[PDB]
Amino acid sequence: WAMALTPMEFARKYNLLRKDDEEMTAGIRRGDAKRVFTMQLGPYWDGFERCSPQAYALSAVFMARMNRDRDAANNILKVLDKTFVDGKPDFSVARPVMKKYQNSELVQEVVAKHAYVLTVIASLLEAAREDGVVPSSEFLWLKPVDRRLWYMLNCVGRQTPYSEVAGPFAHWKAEKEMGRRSLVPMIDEAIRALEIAVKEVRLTPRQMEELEP
Amino acid sequence: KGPWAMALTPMEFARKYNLLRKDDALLDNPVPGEEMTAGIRRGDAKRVFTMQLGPYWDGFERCSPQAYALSAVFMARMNRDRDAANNILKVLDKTFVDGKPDFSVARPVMKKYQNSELVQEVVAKHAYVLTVIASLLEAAREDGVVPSSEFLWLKPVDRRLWYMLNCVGRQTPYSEVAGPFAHWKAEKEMGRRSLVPMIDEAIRALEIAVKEVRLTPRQMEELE
Repeated sequence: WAMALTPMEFARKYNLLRKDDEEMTAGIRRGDAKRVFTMQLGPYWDGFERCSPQAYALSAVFMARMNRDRDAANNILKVLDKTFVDGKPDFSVARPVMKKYQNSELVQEVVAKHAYVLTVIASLLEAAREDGVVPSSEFLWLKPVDRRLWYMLNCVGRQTPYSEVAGPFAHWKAEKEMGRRSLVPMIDEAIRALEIAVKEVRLTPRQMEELEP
Repeated sequence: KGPWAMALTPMEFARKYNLLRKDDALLDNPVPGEEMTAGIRRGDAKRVFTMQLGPYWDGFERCSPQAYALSAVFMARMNRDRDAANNILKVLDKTFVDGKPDFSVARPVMKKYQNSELVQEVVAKHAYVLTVIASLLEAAREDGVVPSSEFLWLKPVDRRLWYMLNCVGRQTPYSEVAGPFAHWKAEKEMGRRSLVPMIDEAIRALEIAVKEVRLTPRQMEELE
């Protein structure tokens, strides 16, 4: 499906550009950007049963790999790949695995330290990678099912996220740096990165004339 | 709807292409076994199935870039160069995350293997791009498993190619590739390539499929 938005396209898509007051450059609406990034953070973690089916199922894959059970992990990934051909993925294949590993030590440690679904599952993926490679390419089907999740998970191991998940990315890294879960959004790093990225791009005269204060 | 839609069932396919009609074989001589069932417009069905066949094979360089690259992957497998095959699959996968795939990555492998004996045997025996590639996939599966999983990304770029390759090893194809599947089988049965479309099995199968679905009274009356 669609390419990830660049910082400028993202800013334009969410009406984040402002007259600043270097030539032919826009500023950012910080309050507005804060809210957009806060919106990207998604739901609080509050038991895996309340996760979307896709986050449920990939969490289970990663829990399996953390607990060194490649077979259970590959069986989910395998069934989801086939069933995806067919038309609708069978997320229920993940239920047995969740039941078995959701209360394991290494998983409880991740859940303890992260307040949002997206930041839990990012750290489950990071931890699963201490066992083996776990590429996005084992779960190609995710992009059309859930774009935000796909982008979050493809940013695990990266320095700089896609703007469309810059919120949950910044929050995730803030939680790791604080050493605790945070329910208060910690997304300021996403704002500063957007401002920097936007000031690098020149606007045309038409685009400058369309800027409001 | 959109690039990710599920495959049409036979009855949905027949409706989409206006292939249903009143069946005058059971109007003129009703069988208890078949009340309330439509017939198929055989001439319109031939056209539609023939339109799914796609272009003649005429040098891999004339193929779509996705058909090009996948052919190269299967070529490499047929020739037992798993590394060259997997590199293409890695690069295609990486590039699909965010932007647009590196199909050019396939060019060295195509250059290398396209005139190989096992590839020349397949190309000799099939007349259409879809039928060539189906047979390259079937041959590449002599080497090892080559699941359609690995080219997940094809579905959005080329719906037809994706369903075609997912029916390799199936006994019954999706209606939307029933034409080239039928033709590919007819080629293997004849033992030569055929430019004349051999899509009769696609029509028979659609007729049979449609006869299994009871219509409502209203639906029977709307039939022409």
